[PDB]
Amino acid sequence: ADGVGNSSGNWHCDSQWLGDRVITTSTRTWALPTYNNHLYKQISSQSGATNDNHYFGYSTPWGYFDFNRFHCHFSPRDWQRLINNNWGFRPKRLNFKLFNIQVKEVTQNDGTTTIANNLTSTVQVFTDSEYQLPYVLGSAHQGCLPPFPADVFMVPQYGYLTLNNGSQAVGRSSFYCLEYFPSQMLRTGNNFQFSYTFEDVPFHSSYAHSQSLDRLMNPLIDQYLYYLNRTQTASGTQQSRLLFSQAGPTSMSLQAKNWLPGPCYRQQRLSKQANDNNNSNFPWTGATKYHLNGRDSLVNPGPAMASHKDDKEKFFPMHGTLIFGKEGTNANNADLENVMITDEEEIRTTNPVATEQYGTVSNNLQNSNAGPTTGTVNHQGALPGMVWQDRDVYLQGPIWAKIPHTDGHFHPSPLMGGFGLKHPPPQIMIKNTPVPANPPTNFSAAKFASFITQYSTGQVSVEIEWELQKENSKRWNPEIQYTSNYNKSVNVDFTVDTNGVYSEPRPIGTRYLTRNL
Amino acid sequence: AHSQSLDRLMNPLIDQYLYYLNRTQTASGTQQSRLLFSQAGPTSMSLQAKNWLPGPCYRQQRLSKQANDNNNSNFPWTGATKYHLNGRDSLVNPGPAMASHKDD
Amino acid sequence: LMGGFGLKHPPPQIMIKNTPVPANPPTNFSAAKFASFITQYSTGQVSVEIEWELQKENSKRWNPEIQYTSNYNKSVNVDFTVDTNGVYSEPRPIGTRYLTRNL
Repeated sequence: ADGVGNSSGNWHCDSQWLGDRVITTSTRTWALPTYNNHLYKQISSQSGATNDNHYFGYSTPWGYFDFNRFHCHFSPRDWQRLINNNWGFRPKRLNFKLFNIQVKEVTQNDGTTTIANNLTSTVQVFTDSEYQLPYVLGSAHQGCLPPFPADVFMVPQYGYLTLNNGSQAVGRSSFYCLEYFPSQMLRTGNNFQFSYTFEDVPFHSSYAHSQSLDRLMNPLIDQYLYYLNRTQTASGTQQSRLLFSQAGPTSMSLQAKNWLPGPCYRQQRLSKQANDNNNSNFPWTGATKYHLNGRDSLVNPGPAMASHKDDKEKFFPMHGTLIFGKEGTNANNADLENVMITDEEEIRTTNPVATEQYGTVSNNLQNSNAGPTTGTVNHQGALPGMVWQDRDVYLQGPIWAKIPHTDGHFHPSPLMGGFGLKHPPPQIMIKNTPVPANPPTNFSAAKFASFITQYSTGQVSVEIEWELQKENSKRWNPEIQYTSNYNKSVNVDFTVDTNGVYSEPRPIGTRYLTRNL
Repeated sequence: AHSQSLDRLMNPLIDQYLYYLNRTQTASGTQQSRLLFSQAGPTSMSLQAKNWLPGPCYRQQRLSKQANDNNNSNFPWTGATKYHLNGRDSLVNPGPAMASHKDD
Repeated sequence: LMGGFGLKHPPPQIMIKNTPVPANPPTNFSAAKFASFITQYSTGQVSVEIEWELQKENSKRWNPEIQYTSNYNKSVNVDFTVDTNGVYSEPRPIGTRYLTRNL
């Protein structure tokens, strides 16, 4: 509704704080290539892949837009305003736009490449509102919008997996032609828009607890409930006798309590200091993992559990945390100093430590002849009276995941983090419409393999409205805040360098402010 | 029935931005303890981070439908998975919903 | 201290840049940022209109006052004008203080 010479949109990047809510908007420039020559191709694992790694699926010519990382929507300063001042947040609604679209045709002769406007060429866009396609967003892939608004990103290619037996397929395997969906077709001067409203979801926990689960008592007062203090006589000839006391300040571990820690599935502990770890290769063998249909899948990061106990910070659970990486880090076999390993430390007060046993139970019936023996609980499922915390969310990381559609689920919170949505934000699909090269002058029923090489660029705006939960605390003393360091440095954190490269020094989490259990 | 396995929900084309621990030992040379991190992707799907776990299990004993591939002994009761109430062992039948067999 | 008016809210900054236009992407997805751009520049027209308020001279002095004047003597180039090569020059730093007023 514009034409060649009128812009179809404007650049809105700002954030807006109304104090009950914050509305963050991001506009970015994208570049969409032609994927796999306008073809749907089936893909599968090769021979020699282990049983665990086999897959079967389809790659599509279509691309897709992914805003599902937080730093897309928040600047490091806007993230600080949120995490320092608030006990929780959730998304409300979003608004998406594609505008200022440009389709460029590319010709190559000799070594000289030539790029030109193709004014009549079209790009196709559809959002999947009814969740009919396989939903790949919640898998924490790349291709999401950049953190930094001046970066130009490449739109990732869409592809999906279905059932496989080995590297083959079964009869239930679904094939989806995305051409089989209604999609808006846009020339330069056409724009795309849609709106989305998040379903009701719990606020995230932007707080840490000011009390441990087992410390909820009154330190001054004794209980009126007795516990068994002694199974044997105190002094004299040792003899079996049952003696009962009332627990109190001096023994807190012995008191009766109303609640249990959350469930655990135990992790292997790793030291960050070199040579304090066993010499052997055991990321896979010593791993905690689940088993489906013959395949062992690593449990990563897994159920939310504290990363380490008190003054253990040098240790982290193996596969039990999110691990980011520094700008410029190699994608294969990077050193510990290159990656940024996150920390669950705040949830010590409720969730078990990932590397420690849940507890201990008795495995026998004792008697005068048989002494009591007790077994160790490495894994525990939900018991009545458990209370736990979800894994934290970071500036870098999943905002949401799609809850799988199944008969049942238990506490459907995504294990990488974020919000579980039955109806998440839909997938936005985009491809370049094929433009044939010159046909032969005699009819041929063969399909065209000959296409004009072209790509498209444009602008993409995303606007999310977030609801805030303000901090009500009465504590007298000050609270921990997320702060920059005042000491001088060559580079400012969360900033470009001399070469124009934007980097993030650390994985900022959302839990600073405190709250009582 | 589902058209996707729970651990296959990913995009087969694209790598993750999350690192995992690829190596607890040095790749080549003198073997030495070192922690090496990669990004999971198409080639290793089993190693990627995932949002969900499979349902709960209470394990069963496996039987073959072909004659003589089963142990020779009588164990419908003894080798059974069963619960316990008030002194009585009750057989767990059919029990929590679980797949009957894996592939092939 | 260089001169002019001090404004708490001066005329705002007008910022402009050319939107990046990427060159052809690779045909396989890469998460690296684009370093490859179509070289381009922009030209256009810019108008500025300021309205100025004047304070007229009320003086009662009898004798004439110093004015800023051109020199009538002949010269190769006219002041505040282009030369033969088309170059515009300003011969002198004209100031604003000529008319007189009592303390």
